[PDB]
Parts: sequence; C-alpha cells; structure tokens
Amino acid sequence: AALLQCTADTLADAVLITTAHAWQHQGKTLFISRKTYRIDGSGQMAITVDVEVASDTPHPARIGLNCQLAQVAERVNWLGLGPQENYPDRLTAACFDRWDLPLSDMYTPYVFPSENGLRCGTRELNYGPHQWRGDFQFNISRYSQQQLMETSHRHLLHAEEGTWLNIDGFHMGIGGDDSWSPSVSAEFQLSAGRYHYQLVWCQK
Amino acid sequence: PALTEAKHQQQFFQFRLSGQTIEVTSEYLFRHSDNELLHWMVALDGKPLASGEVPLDVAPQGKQLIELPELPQPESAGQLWLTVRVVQPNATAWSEAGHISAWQQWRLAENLSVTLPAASHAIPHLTTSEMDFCIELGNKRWQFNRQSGFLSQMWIGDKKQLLTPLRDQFTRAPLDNDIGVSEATRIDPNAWVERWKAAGHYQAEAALLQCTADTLADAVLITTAHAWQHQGKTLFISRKTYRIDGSGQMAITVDVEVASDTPHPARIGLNCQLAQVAERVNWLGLGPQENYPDRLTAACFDRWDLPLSDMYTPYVFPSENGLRCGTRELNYGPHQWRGDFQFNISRYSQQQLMETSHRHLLHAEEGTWLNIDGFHMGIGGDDSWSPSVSAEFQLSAGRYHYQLVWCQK
Repeated sequence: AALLQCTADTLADAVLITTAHAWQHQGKTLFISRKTYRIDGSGQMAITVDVEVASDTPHPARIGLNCQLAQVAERVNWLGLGPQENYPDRLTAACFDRWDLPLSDMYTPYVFPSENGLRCGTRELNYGPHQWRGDFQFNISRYSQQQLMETSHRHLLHAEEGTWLNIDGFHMGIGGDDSWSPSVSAEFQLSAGRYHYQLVWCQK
Repeated sequence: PALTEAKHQQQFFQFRLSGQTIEVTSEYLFRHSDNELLHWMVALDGKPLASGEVPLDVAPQGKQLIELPELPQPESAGQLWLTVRVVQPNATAWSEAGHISAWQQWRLAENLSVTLPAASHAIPHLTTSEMDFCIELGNKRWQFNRQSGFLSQMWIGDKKQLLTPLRDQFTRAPLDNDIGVSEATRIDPNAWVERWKAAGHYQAEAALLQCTADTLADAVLITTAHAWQHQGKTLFISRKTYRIDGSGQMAITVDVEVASDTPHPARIGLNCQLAQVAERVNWLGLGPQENYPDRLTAACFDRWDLPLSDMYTPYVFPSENGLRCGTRELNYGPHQWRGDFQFNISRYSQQQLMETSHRHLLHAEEGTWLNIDGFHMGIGGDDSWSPSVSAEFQLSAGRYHYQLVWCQK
C-alpha cells in the first residue's frame, strides 16, 4: 500500500479523515482504496470504504480491513448468521439470531490450516469493549492470516498475543465441486470491479 | 430497440478470447465462410489505439484462430476495449456489401489511475439562510433548500441550470411486462405495477430526516438524509452527501436503504429537469441502442454521439424507455457527468410517460428531463401475463450505494 492522498478536516460536531491508498505491484495497481473516518460527538466512529479493483487482475479473494487487538475476551457475541462458520457460497445452513460463543470456537481446527471460521450477514459484532455496527463478514481468531498460510499443520500454530480481527465487506465463495480445478461459481466471485462497504467502530 | 439484441444473440459465429489470441467458431452447418471479413479495433476510453482486420475462412462447424498484433499499452488510466465484428465484403441478395453479420466485445486488462485531482486554488464559499443553503464558487452558484432537503438550483452566470430540484427517484414508467394483464377494472396482485401501486411506492413523499452544512478547507460538504414514508411505513431511506471541489466539480455519494418487506424498487436514481436543450447527446458507455441490464448484451462500450431525439424511443404505448447502461461518463451540453450509472435523457417526464394512453399524445416539456440511476431493474420478460423478471436482476439487496460527479463543461 502507498498513500495516494490523505487529509484531515473538522466537522462542527465531528472530525472527518479521508485516506486514499493505491496497492501497486510491478508498476501495476491491483486495487485503489479510499477510506473516510468520521467521528461523532458521541465519539462513535464510522468508516466508509470504497475499493476499486482492476478488471485485469484476478478477483480479490476478499475485500476487508484487518486489525490486531491487544485485548482478549472469553466470549464473542455477534448478531448475524450463526453459530456455525458460514460462507457466501454455503451460507444456507446458518440462520440469523443473536449468537454467543467461546472465543476458541470461532477458530475452526483443520488438519491443514486455511482461512476459516468466517461469519456472514452480521448486522453487529461485539467483542469485549468494542462494538461493531454494519453489515459485514467477520472472522476473529488469535492466529494471523499470514501465520495461517505459513503453517504446514494445524498443531504447529501458536496463538499471537491479542486477537486478530478481520472484517470483510465482501467474501469470495469457498467452493468447490472439484479440488483439482477451481470450483467457484461465477456469481460468487467479486468481479464487480467496484466495491463499497461501511461499518461503525463503537466503544462499549 | 429489442431487435438489435436478437441479432447479436442469434449470430452464427461464436467468439472466445484468450490473451492475445482470438478464436472464432462457425455456427453454420452447411456453408464455408467464402465471403466473410473480420475487423478488430482496440480502443481505450472510447479511443482506439489500433485496428486489426483479418480475412475469415472457416468451414461449417469449423474453428478459426486469429492472433492480434501485440496490443499497444497505454500508461494513461482507463480500460482497454477489444471489439471484433464480422462484415461481408460482397452483399448477398438480402444484404448490401459492408453489412455486418456479427460482433463481439471483450474488455482488455483494466487500468487504474492513481493520479490525484487535487489541488485547486479556488475555495467554495457558502452563505447560509434559514430558508436556503447557498454555496458560491467563482461565477457558479449552488443552492440547497433546507425545507426541501434537496438542492433546488444550480447556477451558471448569469444563468439558471435546472428548472426542478434534484431528487431521488425510485420509480419508472411501467413497462408493458410490469403492467401485464392488469387493468383498473380488473387489477392483478401479481403484476409489478400492482405491487408498486399497492406499496405506495409511486405516491411516497420524501421527508428530511436530517440535513447539514459543513466546509472543507478545500471544499464544502453537504449531507442530506431523506426518508420516504407511505402510511406510516418507510419504503426507502436515502442519505446523500455533496462535496464541492476547489475546482468546483461536484461529487455526489448516495446511500439507499430499502425495506426488505417492500416490493423491490424498479430503479434507484435521482432525476432532475434541465432548462438547457442540446442538439446532440455524447456519452461514453454501452451504445448506441437503448439497453437494459436484463438485455445489455447487444450494446457495446464505445464513445457514442446521437441526436437528442434518438435517446427517446417511440412506442405505441409509452413506458420508460431509452435507458443506457454501464456508462462511465455522460455529456449533455455544458454539463459533464462522471461515474458509473444508467442514464435516460428525454423531454418527457416519467410522470408524463405513465399518464399517456398513446405515444402520439405526449408533448415535450420545456427543458430536458434527465434520469440517472445507480441501479436499474431488469425489463423482462418471458411472459407478459405474469412477471417474467429474473431473480438476479431485481434489486433486492436492501442496501444500495452509487456515486457520481457533476462537472461544468
């Protein structure tokens, strides 16, 4: 990521920050992301993200923003499809209700570790002090995405301090009919080339 | 307008493209392509860097592989477009020479531009009244009405740009398919028009949920929230923010929330009436035939120029018509529109179109009605009698976002 542009401005009731980032590989830009942060008098924070994906580039597996949080919580409470991990390609099993689970549960053990435990169509996500409001797909786990890709086996992974949190406006479909060849459906892939999602960061 | 769509789908030749290489498959059972000419033009942003023409020699059921000279690469931001069409060098008894049997369009690898608009020395100055919100930059003046919650007037000179305040429109004149067999004497529950009419979708009246005025150092930003309520039930909530550049180019971002219960809005768009009248409409998008999301296959993406009369499509029975889709930029007269949207520009108001029994009856309203839609519902339909619209085409998302830029000149 590089900063294409950045700015700071003050609303009478709130402060608004706008950041533009371009992701470039080999002189070619895979994605352009524009984010504006607006701060309420209440102090609740609203994030609006606009993502542009080049038509040429293979479609991004997911579009989301990921942060690492020092705080660790016993239980994760969210309102959305639950309680089993669900994906857009296979979200049929899940149903929408308030959900409470042990934090360990969110992670799904696999012999081979790949991104897992994703939850979809969640209006609000609650972990510890933080409250998240909006429509998004969130996976919350100790292990970093980079860590998950690296490890040969599930047993090997050691949880990083704090909890990694991922929030995705859109997630690519898991698939697949066939392991050998891509089994993902055409509709599921995020080929739109234009993407918009917004969420709110709220204390308590 | 539909007939062109039939021609494109019907055409015997099938084109599959991998990388530089283009492969053509012949529909024909019995005939070799004795006199077929294949022409390919590559253009960027409505401009073609190169044109390639190859003679075609495919036996019936035959597959012919054609490889382009390596395409020019443009540093400039934009999307490369490759268009291949087949024309007959010698006219058949039915067709004059230079007639085109088939065409195909493929996007080239996309280009994303990280170049930045900023910065412009001029800064917008806004003057506030209880009655109205006024923004002035240079000669141009922008007026927003607090009571209304929409900006009534756009100012040039020494001139007034628009007769009618810009507003969100969730309805389009009913298509033949939507109306179906439904009649005032014998209304049918199933028909799309009936669902909308029962909904109060047409009669819903906007209210200002909230409004505000703020000044950026380089720009002035206005935020309006509107709730459309019928019978104590809110069909849609729309939030719009207008940001004014130092350049004075204006950017609109619209967020629309639709209740899950309500029948899906036929279109989500904002429609305004403009006093100015222009001889020709120039836009970059699918062209030149009117196209809809359900049937946008016929249309191809290139810079398009047409007489203003052309945009309207004559119908014995008048329903919303002449819509254009996937248009990056729309140009009418002084105004420039930048973004991705579906636009129909016509003299007749949508309200007028729905009202009239016959096409002949309509009389053009002064100025030109302009409609811009972030998303448009699919026309359909397999059957007139029952809704033929596909499930995917309908805008059931319940969340919608689109943004466009209003630019002078």
